Amino acid sequence: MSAQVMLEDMARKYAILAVKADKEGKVEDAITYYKKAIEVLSQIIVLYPESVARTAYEQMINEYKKRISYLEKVL
Repeated sequence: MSAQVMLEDMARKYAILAVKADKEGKVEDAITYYKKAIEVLSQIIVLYPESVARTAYEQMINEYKKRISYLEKVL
């Protein structure tokens, strides 16, 4: 209907929220929203492990994990 697109939309919304909170310096909100984005993107990989967009989701996760590592340092 499809489950993949709805989940992508969830992950995108959370990333948008994370980036916004990141810019505003609300470090705590950004961390939690980045983790939500990772959570959702990892669910898509679990459900669609051979999706053509699997390396895309994997790059987004890596990027947000990198972002989280930084934001821990400054809270």
